[PDB]
Amino acid sequence: MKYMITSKGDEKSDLLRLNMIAGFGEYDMEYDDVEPEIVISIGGDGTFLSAFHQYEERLDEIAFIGIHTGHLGFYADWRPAEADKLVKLLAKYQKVSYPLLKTTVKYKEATYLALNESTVKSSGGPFVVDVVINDIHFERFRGDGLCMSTPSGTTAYNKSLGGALMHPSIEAMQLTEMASINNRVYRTIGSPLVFPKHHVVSLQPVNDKDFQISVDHLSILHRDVQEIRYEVSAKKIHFARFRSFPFWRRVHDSFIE
Amino acid sequence: MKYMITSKGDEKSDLLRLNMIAGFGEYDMEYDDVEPEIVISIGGDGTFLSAFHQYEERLDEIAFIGIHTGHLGFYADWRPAEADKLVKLLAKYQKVSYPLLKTTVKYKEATYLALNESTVKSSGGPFVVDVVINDIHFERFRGDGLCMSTPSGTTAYNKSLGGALMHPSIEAMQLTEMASINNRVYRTIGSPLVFPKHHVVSLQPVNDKDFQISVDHLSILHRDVQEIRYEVSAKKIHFARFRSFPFWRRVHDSFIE
Amino acid sequence: MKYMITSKGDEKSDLLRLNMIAGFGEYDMEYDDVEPEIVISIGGDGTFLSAFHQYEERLDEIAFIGIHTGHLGFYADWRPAEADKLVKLLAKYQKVSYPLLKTTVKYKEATYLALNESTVKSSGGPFVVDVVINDIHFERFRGDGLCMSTPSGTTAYNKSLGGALMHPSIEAMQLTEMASINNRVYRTIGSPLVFPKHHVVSLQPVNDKDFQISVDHLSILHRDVQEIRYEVSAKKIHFARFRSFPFWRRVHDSFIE
Amino acid sequence: MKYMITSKGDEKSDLLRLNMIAGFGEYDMEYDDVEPEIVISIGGDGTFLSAFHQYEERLDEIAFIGIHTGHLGFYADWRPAEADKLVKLLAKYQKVSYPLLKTTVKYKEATYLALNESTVKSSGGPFVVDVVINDIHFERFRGDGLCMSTPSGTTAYNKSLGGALMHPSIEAMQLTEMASINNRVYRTIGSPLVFPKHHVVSLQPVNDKDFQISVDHLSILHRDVQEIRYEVSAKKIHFARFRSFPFWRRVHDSFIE
Ligand SMILES: [N-]=[N+]=NC[C@H]1O[C@@H](n2c(Br)nc3c(N)ncnc32)[C@H](O)[C@@H]1O
Ligand SMILES: [N-]=[N+]=NC[C@H]1O[C@@H](n2c(Br)nc3c(N)ncnc32)[C@H](O)[C@@H]1O
Ligand SMILES: [N-]=[N+]=NC[C@H]1O[C@@H](n2c(Br)nc3c(N)ncnc32)[C@H](O)[C@@H]1O
Ligand SMILES: [N-]=[N+]=NC[C@H]1O[C@@H](n2c(Br)nc3c(N)ncnc32)[C@H](O)[C@@H]1O
Ligand SMILES: [N-]=[N+]=NC[C@H]1O[C@@H](n2c(Br)nc3c(N)ncnc32)[C@H](O)[C@@H]1O
Ligand SMILES: [N-]=[N+]=NC[C@H]1O[C@@H](n2c(Br)nc3c(N)ncnc32)[C@H](O)[C@@H]1O
Ligand SMILES: [N-]=[N+]=NC[C@H]1O[C@@H](n2c(Br)nc3c(N)ncnc32)[C@H](O)[C@@H]1O
Ligand SMILES: [N-]=[N+]=NC[C@H]1O[C@@H](n2c(Br)nc3c(N)ncnc32)[C@H](O)[C@@H]1O
Repeated sequence: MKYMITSKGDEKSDLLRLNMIAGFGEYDMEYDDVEPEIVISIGGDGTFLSAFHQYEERLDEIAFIGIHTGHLGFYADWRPAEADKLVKLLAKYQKVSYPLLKTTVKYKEATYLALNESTVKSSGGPFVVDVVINDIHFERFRGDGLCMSTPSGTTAYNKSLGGALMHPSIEAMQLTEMASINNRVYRTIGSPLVFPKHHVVSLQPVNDKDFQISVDHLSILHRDVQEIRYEVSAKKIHFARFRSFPFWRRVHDSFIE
Repeated sequence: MKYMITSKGDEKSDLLRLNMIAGFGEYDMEYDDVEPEIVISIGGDGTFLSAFHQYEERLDEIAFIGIHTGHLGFYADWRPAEADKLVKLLAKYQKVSYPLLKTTVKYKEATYLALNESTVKSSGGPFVVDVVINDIHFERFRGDGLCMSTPSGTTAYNKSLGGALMHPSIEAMQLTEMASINNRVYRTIGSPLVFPKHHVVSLQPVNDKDFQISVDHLSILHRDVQEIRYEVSAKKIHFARFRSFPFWRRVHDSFIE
Repeated sequence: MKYMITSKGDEKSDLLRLNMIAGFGEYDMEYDDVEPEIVISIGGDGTFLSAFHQYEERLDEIAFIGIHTGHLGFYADWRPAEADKLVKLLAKYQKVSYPLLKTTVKYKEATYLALNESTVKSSGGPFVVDVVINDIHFERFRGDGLCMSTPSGTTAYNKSLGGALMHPSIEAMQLTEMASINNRVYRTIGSPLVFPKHHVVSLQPVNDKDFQISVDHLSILHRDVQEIRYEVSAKKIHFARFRSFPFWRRVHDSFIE
Repeated sequence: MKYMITSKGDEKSDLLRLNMIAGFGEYDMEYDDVEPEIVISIGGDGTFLSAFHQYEERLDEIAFIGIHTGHLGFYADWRPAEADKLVKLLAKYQKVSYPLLKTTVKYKEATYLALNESTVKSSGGPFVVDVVINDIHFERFRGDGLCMSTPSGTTAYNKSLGGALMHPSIEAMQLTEMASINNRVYRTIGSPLVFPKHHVVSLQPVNDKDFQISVDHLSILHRDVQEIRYEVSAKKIHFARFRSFPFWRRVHDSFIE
């Protein structure tokens, strides 16, 4: 198979990267960072996100692998000392797929894919937007911002915002609030909201039309925005599985001890 | 079809009940509260829960309908003045089904079905239980109790405990904490947790083996409990639909205005 | 001075207790568990609470000391190996005082003192009470219960309920909610509330008049309750200080590492 | 007395402003917006904040009054139709004072006064700062930002962040977190923290030294920041009281109905 390896850039990661390339050169494996079939990220969840976004155009043709040089990640969940064992097995394994989040920004119109989440915040001013679920006006939100999370991205930002952690087999999306004002005047649901496939959540500007929008790592101020559409993507990310590392055990190791 | 009608018991509900029976007697509809095919609840979500639990043994043979005499419910979501229109249409409609929660209590062994949630609390003492997800020890919980919620039951108790609201089409279950102690000694996940079908969450007593266990309305102290097993049921509840009343619009009307 | 020592009852605590008594017998110190001037608790915060409540009638005549045999406490914050050093110094030290919470239950009328908190919960049914602050009706609460916490008791139950941690020098009280229902029908403030001295918070039964009331460790069901009054006590608990152990450092050690 | 009146700028506010000036010209009252003894704000809490910050250099020489043209405020708590009655009484009343928050930013060094709160956020990057309470390292915070609130400012931003509402007679300050990351690696207290007078909370940059700092309305990016110091101010704001409008009744009207 064709393959490639990205690295956090620190000493430990590049050296582990060169060792895997060296071991890969002992097999029928061509290194190609243009049309790989296997993408190996070495570093952290952050390095893995970048790896994903570098190859989001060939998602269904790639199987991803995450090696953590530092602390255990949710995407980078293979230990360095398992790299050699990883190489042999890749020389031939099952695939596990996770849901993705599609974000649409209209003015033209730009579409994005998120692996963790997309968020919306205000550009140096009060953030007020109308939330419309499947064309039905649901609430007028006033606060810092909102966050729409993929299932696997719920252990990240979503978690800090009070969202629930959801198993990646569930094809869904989760909206959480960031510091919502709630008085007699303004009213929001408060609770996080989990949407199934085909549900479309649309954020519409009330007065200001300039938002700071984020999709995973990349955060860009968008001007003259007319709408932000959130819905579970039809595309999925594919991981290569070599053993059992249950999502709930990954949660336990990361958060409980 | 065979049918029956339960009532909150107040004046408005019994009179609306007799009027529907009267209108039903104008059609080919036999009243049978033993083997009905249609069960109509008149009152609130509470009256509907009772109606459900009265016929939990014939769930797949029944289609439920909820009329709210008081404030709009999540199960009792038909207005009184729509009763006459409801009668005609029932004389012949589509069905919508919601996931249920199976709870197993072992000592023998007793199984239950919940429409909203099942909770576990301590019997006049400190509540400590081990949480095991799919046979993997996940955490040791110390607090007031835990709550496992169906999708449709998330707008209820689950909501107050900080859980997220999830759409009933998603076949899942949600575990939330009740006042968990978190220090250097004790550690719980904090976030609510959403499990898919086939996931089994098991609560195991640490020292005390007496818990106050609840399934919807009914709450009973169980002694010598060895285990409590939570998993999405294979059975579902079937509603009769006569028009569009989206779950998210039902949420909006109940919580936003 | 006259003194006494209580013990958790385990092996380590009684032996540390006898060693201190032995060392105390080397000085001018009479052991008297009737009218002590110094009360030394050996065990945990729990053992200290009991020690407090055993001598709540002579609070202003006693100086308390807490030795933790187990993990560091907020009241039991002296290490065992500091006991010998503690004995010498007690043979002669500054005093630090903490606010207390007075609870009044009317039917006659019973008054209590709390070192951590007092809580109110329902007796096997729905909990609904009116909250009246200084004779002004503030809200109708519907949920599991409420909790009124002393400043030093905020790191305990109050903390789990989402309350804020407040420095014991501040003479105040904190009310937090337990799973409050909030919809279009019912409305509570949600936020915890901090009251100054002389503010009186009164809980009044709406329908049911039977509550499970708790003051620290002791929890008793009260019947025919007409009112529960909360206000910062005029009495304070006095600790004996031998060195600097700042409240915020005590918080750090307990919760951060 | 010398006096002045600020206005939200809309039609209703300027006309109410001119009417009060007209009525004031019937008494011994000189209009002076340089050295007033009475400052009357007409609009909302926002218009009142501006009024405060315009005269923060003569706080102890001024008595403030807030008239709400729109919805009831916490500072603008006089109804328009009470303006005429207000004028007569001002022609001669008791004063109520609220604590303030002093913020110090070091690089030189700049000091500020806040009526609601001061917050710290990151400049287009990860926010990480060390929290030091009275020179003792308390925690390393990683998240969106932190918020330090005055007592009267707790019903504002502090409230949305989960803080508790505290009575303005209590001389204190409240720190709340904004989306703190909490895993095995990073650990924060989570709970809001209430500090008494003379406690100094200091935020120190870990890697990045550029923060977006806010004091009430004004928000400015500060570069090369070395420290941010929070402590209850020695200065207080003085209101003119003409009748009883209890803080807890002001809370009820704003949030409960
Ligand atoms: N910036 N920031 N904080 C994000 C932190 O979340 C971690 N993280 C990332 Br990226 N994705 C995550 C995920 N899906 N679940 C949990 N943690 C994640 C990662 O360790 C990073 O340090
Ligand atoms: N490293 N990295 N990647 C950035 C990731 O940090 C996560 N994140 C961000 Br941004 N802010 C966060 C916060 N305040 N707390 C936790 N995670 C956060 C989120 O998952 C984002 O995708
Ligand atoms: N006891 N209690 N409180 C439960 C309150 O929740 C409401 N309720 C019930 Br029952 N089921 C519910 C549901 N699934 N979603 C929202 N509210 C519900 C009902 O109005 C009742 O008064
Ligand atoms: N009426 N009724 N039925 C009882 C329902 O009240 C709900 N409930 C209970 Br019990 N306690 C609750 C609380 N503290 N807050 C909201 N809902 C609650 C839960 O959904 C239960 O099934
Ligand atoms: N039951 N229970 N849980 C209470 C736990 O809180 C601890 N605790 C007590 Br008692 N008082 C406390 C206090 N004021 N602050 C923090 N923890 C406390 C104690 O360790 C006990 O195990
Ligand atoms: N051990 N002991 N003493 C009992 C103390 O446990 C504390 N506590 C109780 Br009761 N329930 C608690 C909970 N769910 N979480 C934390 N602390 C609790 C509270 O401070 C009480 O005074
Ligand atoms: N931007 N923003 N939101 C702040 C909202 O808080 C309100 N507000 C202000 Br300003 N100060 C407040 C305070 N101390 N308490 C409650 N609300 C306040 C005001 O109505 C404003 O619309
Ligand atoms: N209008 N006005 N003044 C700005 C006030 O809005 C308040 N505020 C801000 Br900024 N963000 C807020 C939020 N997300 N929610 C509530 N209040 C907020 C805060 O009290 C600030 O002083």
